[PDB]
Amino acid sequence: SHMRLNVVVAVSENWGIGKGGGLPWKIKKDMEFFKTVTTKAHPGLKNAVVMGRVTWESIPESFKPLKDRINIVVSSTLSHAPSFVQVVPSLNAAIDLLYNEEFSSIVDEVFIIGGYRLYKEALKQSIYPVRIYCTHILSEVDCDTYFPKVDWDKLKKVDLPDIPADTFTENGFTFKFCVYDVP
Repeated sequence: SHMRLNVVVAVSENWGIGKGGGLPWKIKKDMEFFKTVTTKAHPGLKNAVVMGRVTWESIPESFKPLKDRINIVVSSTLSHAPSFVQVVPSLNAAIDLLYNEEFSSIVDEVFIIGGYRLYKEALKQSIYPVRIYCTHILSEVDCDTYFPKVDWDKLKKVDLPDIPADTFTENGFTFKFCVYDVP
């Protein structure tokens, strides 16, 4: 109906972005969360996951393209992609593509899975409501690229049944899952 932009991101204590090394793909529990959040769609339909090239490139080969989702990379560089992965120059273009004849009968929800630049564009626009699926992490090492400014004090915490509210510890990482509607 009216598109919500869903942002999926892992953040440290100061909303540093959870990327670099194996992050966030290497935390198994976070991948379950990621897989569930991004794959679950009304029957017949598929969610879209939209991401920058460096996000696309950071994904381990065993994982790529993300099955059962429309994969869209926003890049001007990426010359080629695996069959059925879409490459477009802009977020504008990813959304137009999802509303064009090729995808509009297929798409359910849209997730932006990273790129600082994509997160930033997604948060800064004043047209569509935004929901953030957030993995909070206590970083044993520093995350030094930052998530775009949000007023977290005003974020509306969402309760979803399939989402466990416990804190988890895997490897050196302690984390918890939270879902927010930006008012």
